[PDB]
Amino acid sequence: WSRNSRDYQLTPWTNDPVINRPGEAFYVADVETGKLYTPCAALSRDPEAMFETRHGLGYSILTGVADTLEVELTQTVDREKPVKFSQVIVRNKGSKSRRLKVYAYVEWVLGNNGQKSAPFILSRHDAGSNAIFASNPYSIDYSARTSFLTLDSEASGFTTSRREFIGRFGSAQAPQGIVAGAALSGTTEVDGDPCAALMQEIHLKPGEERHMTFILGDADNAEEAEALVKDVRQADFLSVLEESKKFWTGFTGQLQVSTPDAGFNHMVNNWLPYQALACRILARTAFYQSSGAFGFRDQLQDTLAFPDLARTQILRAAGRQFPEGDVQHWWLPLTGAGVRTTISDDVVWLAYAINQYVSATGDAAILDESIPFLKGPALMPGQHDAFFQPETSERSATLYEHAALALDLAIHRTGENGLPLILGGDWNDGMNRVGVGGKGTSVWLGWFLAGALRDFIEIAEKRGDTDRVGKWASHREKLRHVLETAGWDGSYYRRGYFDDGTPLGSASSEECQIDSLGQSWSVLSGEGEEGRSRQAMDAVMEHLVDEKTGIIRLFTPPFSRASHDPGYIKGYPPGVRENGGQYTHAATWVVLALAKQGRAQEAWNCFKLLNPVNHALDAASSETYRVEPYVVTADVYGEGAYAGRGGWSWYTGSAGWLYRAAVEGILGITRTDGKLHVSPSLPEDWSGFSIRITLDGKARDIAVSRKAGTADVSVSVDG
Repeated sequence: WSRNSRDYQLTPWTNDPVINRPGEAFYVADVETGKLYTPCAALSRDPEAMFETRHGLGYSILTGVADTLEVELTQTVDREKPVKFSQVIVRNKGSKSRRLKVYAYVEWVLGNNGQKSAPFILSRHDAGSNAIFASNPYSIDYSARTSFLTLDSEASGFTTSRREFIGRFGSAQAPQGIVAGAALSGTTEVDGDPCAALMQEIHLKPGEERHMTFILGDADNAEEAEALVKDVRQADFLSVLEESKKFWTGFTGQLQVSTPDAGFNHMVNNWLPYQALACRILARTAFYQSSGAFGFRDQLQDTLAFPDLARTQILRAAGRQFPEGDVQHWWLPLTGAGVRTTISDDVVWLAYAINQYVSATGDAAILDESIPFLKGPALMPGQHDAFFQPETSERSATLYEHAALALDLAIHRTGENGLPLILGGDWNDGMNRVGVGGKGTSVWLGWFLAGALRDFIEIAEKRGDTDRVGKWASHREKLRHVLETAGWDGSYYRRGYFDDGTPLGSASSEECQIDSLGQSWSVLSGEGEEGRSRQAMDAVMEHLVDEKTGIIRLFTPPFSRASHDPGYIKGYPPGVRENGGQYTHAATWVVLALAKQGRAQEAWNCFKLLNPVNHALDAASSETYRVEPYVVTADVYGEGAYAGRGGWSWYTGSAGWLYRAAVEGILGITRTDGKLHVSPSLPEDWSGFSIRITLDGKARDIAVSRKAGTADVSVSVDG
């Protein structure tokens, strides 16, 4: 993708887990014997071929060895450049001179989907610069960008038609027009299916390697594209790879641990922060979900596991609030167009993030940043969201004003029971149609609002707004009184109430008997009695106790029937997504609550269920998991014949949350007031660990023994 995912994709995005036809390919087909070698395992039908694929931190090297001919391919991107590098090494370890023909094939689908801009793609070929220029002049808002495919040599052949390259009666493994001839006619005329291919004839000798560099990328405007391709073709490759490796090592190198667990180190040290960044801030796209548009809570939460990133995201998020008080739950990056939904919990996430930032960094000067409002054509009581187009306004405000407006809207949006409404749904999107024109209260959002107020009372007292702090304090007292009185089920906390007054998340209901959100946040927020919180956490063990599959169920009874129509979550198959299945985002709060309450061994045991390594796919006959084990997944199915199957990985809101869990809930590393406070509770199967954090360029080797202490100097707890 170039600017926004599923808006200006370059090659096809087929989320087909069973076939997954490659969108681009690299062939090194021979001349004499006709054998076709490939570094990619999905493009090869040779049973006696060995393939090696390495997934590094910002690079991928795919090696394919067959018939004493090693073909190694490396992939990486260039920083501050919209260009993708592809380095092909054809290493000959035979005993005679071989003649080869290397191919570079790619599918041009520019925009959201093919079959729409299938005829309207223009392909060009340049003589001096051996490149293939493709543009999509029919796109709604991407009709001026050109993509290219060059090579750091003098290519001998090219084509821009699938009918010519792949042809009929052929697949990606036997492309016909790579084996049934030695001439690729250069086609420029527009036909049904566009593509691009390159060509190079090599005369190797025994013991020689040839180093190519295929280039793919784009930039708007033809002259800008030409300048960029000249620059890249004059550039080098190994320097780029070294730069990317250095950047990724230096980022992930700011926090290193040496815990005795072999599967814990390999995740927290390298993969969790990399996944968080590269799949939620840098590119909001994975194999299963593609959505390149900024979320509100998404972006607000993503940059919280770390320092300036949080500040940047807070400013950009708070600069998108309507003057009435509600914010944009969704907005595109460059146009700025978004939606104005009725979702309730959005306006309090900004308050929570500001509290977290001011607690961690301590820069009180962040509260004064004049940022404009927006202008929107209001809402009607007939719809739940509208797209329109925001317009900047001349009415400015600071961050404190924005947070105050958000809280004022939240307080105004309360039901008759005291607990806040949900309208279009709280954190769980599927739980909509419980408010909408009625009185749908909630318990999780009540806890979360009380938690935010618990610190904005202090902030207002420091600032000096007596009228506002008095109102907020009175409201907080009333809300916590309601939570203690209305919201308790007898052994745990409820979830909410429908429009009909029927309790949701209680033992009296046939479906959704027990939630987890309220129980976890009753400890996360800070309020609530110790005994009631302990009883709630013990009752959480009802859906946790399933250690046969190792998941943490959100609902014990999945929504099978529409007894009260809790929204569009009823459509999910039982045990799929947030319908009674494990949801890694919510279980992280469970492990954080268990860790903070004091129970250390239980917290570690629960965390072991979340780590993809030493989970399901640890042995060879763990085919049930089906998903890659080096990255945390969003959800794991919990019922039916697909119990234990993981789905929709990489693009998960659980990256930063799991990372922060592993940081303080286990290791106990907290930046309370700038100074680091260490307070660990090691499991009985551990002895000790050593952490190496580099805050403000200061690398400290904080080593914790069985009881306490530090390697640099002996200090007590809470350093």
